[PDB]
Amino acid sequence: SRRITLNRRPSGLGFNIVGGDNAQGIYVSFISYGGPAEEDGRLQPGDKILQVNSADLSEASHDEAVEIIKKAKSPVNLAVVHDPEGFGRLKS
Amino acid sequence: SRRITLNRRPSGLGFNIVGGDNAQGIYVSFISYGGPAEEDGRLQPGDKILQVNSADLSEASHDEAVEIIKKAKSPVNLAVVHDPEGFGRLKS
Amino acid sequence: SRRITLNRRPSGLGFNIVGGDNAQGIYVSFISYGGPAEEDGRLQPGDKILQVNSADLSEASHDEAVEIIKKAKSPVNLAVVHDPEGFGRLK
Amino acid sequence: SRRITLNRRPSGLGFNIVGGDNAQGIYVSFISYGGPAEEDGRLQPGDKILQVNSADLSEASHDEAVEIIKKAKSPVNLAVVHDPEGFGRLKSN
Repeated sequence: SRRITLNRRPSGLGFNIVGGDNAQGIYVSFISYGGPAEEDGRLQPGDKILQVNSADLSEASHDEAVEIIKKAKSPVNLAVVHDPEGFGRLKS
Repeated sequence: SRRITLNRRPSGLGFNIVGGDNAQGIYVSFISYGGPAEEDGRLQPGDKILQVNSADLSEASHDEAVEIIKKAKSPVNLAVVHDPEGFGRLKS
Repeated sequence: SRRITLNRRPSGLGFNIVGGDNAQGIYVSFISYGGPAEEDGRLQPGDKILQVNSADLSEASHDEAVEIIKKAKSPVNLAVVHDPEGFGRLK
Repeated sequence: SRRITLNRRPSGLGFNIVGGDNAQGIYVSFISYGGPAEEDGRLQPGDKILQVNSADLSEASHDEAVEIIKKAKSPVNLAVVHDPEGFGRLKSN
């Protein structure tokens, strides 16, 4: 498990996520070049997001997590854990 | 509204975009000399991208649109509309 | 060598430095709790600052580096390298 | 200008500060109940700290002042002056 603190810009946090139904996991799907996630250097596409400002995303659906991440507060604290197999299974 | 068809080259499509949060608009921010967008002659930096191969970018965030545009296939068809205002607003 | 990106807040970057004469090295001397450096988690008090937004601090005096870091631009990119022995010799 | 002497306890001096860039001012932002600052009764949240054991904080940045106050010596002498307007501006930024 890793802690990554990103500050939101008007262009967002600099990454897209993908998830499934509840408890399937929320994964970073894409990292925009030049965004906060990329300029920070730590977030990766295999990373499963466990928490967003303490808000637990373990049991979360994709749309729930999207809304949470979008509404998160300026200094967004992410607890993530790299899970490539889970990311690759959630694909299709 | 205008239709512009560009073919991706290994160096990309020849333009960079900027956007905000969802529904703020996706704008062409820069047109590389010698790229497909510049050699095509139609795309301009004030242009708001409405669609990318039918994929609607109205409600899209910056990072979402970047991933969409980056993944578009073959003859990428852009529906754009010149919006110098709002482009100047997004710069704040 | 490690890369650390911090965004300036009205309270600064969240750390103080100490240096010597030119070429003695610029070291992070203190990390304010709750600031960008602490909330980022990477910067440490032994870290020798090699670059600030590409600006080389190798040959810099203390006061020069203070002005540079203070004037650095919003997304401040730091190239640092942990040097405890050099930090401890600078006293 | 007012003088306030606080003795450090293991739990600190009993207050948190906030400041800005250099010369923006150092303000007491919070006073823990049951701490030295509260039990002393004089420190207030609008108070701009002018000196900490003579060390001048006028030209100090937030992080500089935090480090100074944290290392100050057991019988910490504070020269403060209540400045609510300046405190209220430093919040608005």
